[PDB]
Amino acid sequence: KPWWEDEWEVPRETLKLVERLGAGQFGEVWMGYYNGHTKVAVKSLKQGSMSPDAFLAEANLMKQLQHQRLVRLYAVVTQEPIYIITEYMENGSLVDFLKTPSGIKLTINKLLDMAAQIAEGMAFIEERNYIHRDLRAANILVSDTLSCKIADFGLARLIEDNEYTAREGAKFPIKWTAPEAINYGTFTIKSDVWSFGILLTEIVTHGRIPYPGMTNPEVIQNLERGYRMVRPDNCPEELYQLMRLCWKERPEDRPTFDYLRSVLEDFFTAT
Ligand SMILES: COc1cc(Nc2nc(NC(C)(C)CN)n3cnnc3c2C(N)=O)cc(OC)c1
Repeated sequence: KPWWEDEWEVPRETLKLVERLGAGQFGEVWMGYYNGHTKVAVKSLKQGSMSPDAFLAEANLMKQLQHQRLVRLYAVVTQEPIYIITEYMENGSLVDFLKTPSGIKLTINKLLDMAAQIAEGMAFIEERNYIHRDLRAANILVSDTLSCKIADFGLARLIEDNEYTAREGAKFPIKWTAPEAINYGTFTIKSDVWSFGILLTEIVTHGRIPYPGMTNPEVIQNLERGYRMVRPDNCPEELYQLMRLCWKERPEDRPTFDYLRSVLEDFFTAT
């Protein structure tokens, strides 16, 4: 649909950038209000920094992935500067929330609770035939009521024939990314499951960098041997073995996201 018909298009005047949350190479991120009262998050593209089509492809993707456990597209402004307006999450990114006094005080009970909400979010993605490709504590947002949601669908893709194969020279964060995706650039929902495994280490350690004291090559070198991440400090052994399922060598042997949710919920109530 063209902008004058798109239900997600709003006139820029309805918006009001109030507090800048981030500034990067490709644009900025603001906290603002829509029509005076509704708090929202605004992402603006830095004119010329990148393709407007590429910037907008994300919103277009979010129109297809609507769920309670996924950050929700609020609207767009398709004139320059382009805006992508989305649901506001009061407690910011998970990786940061876990480092605050509030986050620090969270029990393993609540840590498992949150892990289960993320997995439930990925289960919806899983079934709708999407992959995320960028799952990590940084890309999980936290609400004022301490609930978690999937965010940043920039790399996310729709899938027909099982897998999406990335460009030839594209590079991804090595620690969080499944071998087959690093090695062959082939992504499946099972690539996401592996990241979830890394995500659980981030949760249980309160946002610590996975594979402590290890460089990427040391990490690649250990995995190829059969090793996986050393049991993180203070980590229920149950949760650790779940981590291992996510880290099985063959993608098809790794669990579904639906199974993961179920498992974590049992871990949650049993405590
Ligand atoms: C400065 O850190 C905060 C971030 C967010 N929330 C968000 N944080 C980041 N992270 C940044 C990059 C702003 C941290 N520098 N995002 C990134 N993209 N969206 C967001 C977002 C949001 N939608 O609410 C909320 C918040 O409460 C006062 C504080």
